[PDB]
Amino acid sequence: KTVTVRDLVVGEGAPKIIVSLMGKTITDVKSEALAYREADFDILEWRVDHFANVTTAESVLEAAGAIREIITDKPLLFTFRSAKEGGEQALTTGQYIDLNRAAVDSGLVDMIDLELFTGDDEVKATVGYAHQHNVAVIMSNHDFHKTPAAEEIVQRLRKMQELGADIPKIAVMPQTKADVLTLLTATVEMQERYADRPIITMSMSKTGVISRLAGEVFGSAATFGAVKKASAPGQISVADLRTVLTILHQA
Amino acid sequence: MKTVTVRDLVVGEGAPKIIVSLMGKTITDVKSEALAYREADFDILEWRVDHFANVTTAESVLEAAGAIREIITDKPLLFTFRSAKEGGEQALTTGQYIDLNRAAVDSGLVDMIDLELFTGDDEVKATVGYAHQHNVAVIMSNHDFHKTPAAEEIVQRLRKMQELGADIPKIAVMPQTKADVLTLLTATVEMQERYADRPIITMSMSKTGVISRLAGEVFGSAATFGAVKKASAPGQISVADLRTVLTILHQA
Repeated sequence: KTVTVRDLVVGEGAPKIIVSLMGKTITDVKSEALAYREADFDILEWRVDHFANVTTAESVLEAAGAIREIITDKPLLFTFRSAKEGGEQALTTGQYIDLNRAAVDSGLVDMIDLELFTGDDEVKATVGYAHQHNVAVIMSNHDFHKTPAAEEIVQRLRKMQELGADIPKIAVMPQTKADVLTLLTATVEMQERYADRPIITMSMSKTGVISRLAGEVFGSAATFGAVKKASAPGQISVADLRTVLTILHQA
Repeated sequence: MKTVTVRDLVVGEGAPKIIVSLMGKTITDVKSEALAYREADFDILEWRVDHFANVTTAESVLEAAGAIREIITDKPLLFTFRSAKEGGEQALTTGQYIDLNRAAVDSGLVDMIDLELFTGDDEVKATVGYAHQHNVAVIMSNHDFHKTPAAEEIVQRLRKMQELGADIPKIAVMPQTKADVLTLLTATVEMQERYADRPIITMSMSKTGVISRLAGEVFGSAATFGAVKKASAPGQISVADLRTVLTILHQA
């Protein structure tokens, strides 16, 4: 099964390119958005944790509106990555939920990222809320230190499906070359045996970069590239990412 | 591991080296292909001798080898007779295959020969020693066009190759499933990290296994085959595109 967001069909054809916008202020958000129009991406992720005024609703809303006005074609993914999973700042569970609910209610965003480890009650409720306002949910988990066993990676991914995620997502850090392969094996087992929707997976750092390139074969429906700045280790430039995906899609 | 130097090319260091296969039936085909390949961006030229129509006529093989060496002067030359039993273009008895390879060594025109792991241990050891005595490196190989053996069998084959004197163990396998591609890569990592004391070449064939032809720098395959115009195996991509991907991965 696939997920359609603003006419982009995720889980079909070549993996979709996502780029993260990281602006600290409304001014930086506007200039970054304008500059990003030159890049060949499919989905724009707004990394809200990089934004300085995250607790001022009116400010968050104004920035989302600015992005939506500059980037009118592409799906917009609203992602507050918590400090706990590699993000720039922390919020209370309540703050995090209200933030995402406000994004959903604004009509400015097509998708939201919800971290699996937020709490089942909270995730369930917010997934329900998102779906009531036609907003898709990428449910995510990140491990910046290590790569868990394939079985544990699959366990997380299925729990994400179980909680109603439109797109389960997991990012792990390899400590060895074999760790890259463990992430790929979990991806294939999930996609072939248990998934009834698209999944996004990556092995981070330069070492796992191959996981960001071969999703068309192995099962990851989307991959992140960098415009000028990486939002995670291992991301290569969007132009290079497009070149490689294109070669693999036509090879 | 110890690197392997063929002419001025150091295999096993930096980004994987690109090898391309020259396939011609007659001497006219060989000359025409060698001329067309002069423009191509590759590091090692493999002559797929099994494609050549008159491999049992020493003078014809020698002239063809000379023709290639006169046209392509600055790239190492790998002489490869891929046997029918290993998915090649013609069958030879063990004796004809060994005599052919020895003729290649004796010509002084080739820098490397490809010897198939399962030819027979006695024959392989004697031939490896002979190549070495004459300053010819040996890529030892094994191919399976239908399936991917267990990772542990793949590693055992690469290790047996080392045991038999191979300068560069090489194995090409075919994935039935996506997971099979990962099995080939697992075997590559295990071999390179725990057992290899020299460079190795590995690939999962077909489009499905193409990542194995691109990710050698991270996973441990020292060389990779691309196609100029016609592929010498399933899943090879054009040399231009192969170079582009390798450079991108090198600078990631």
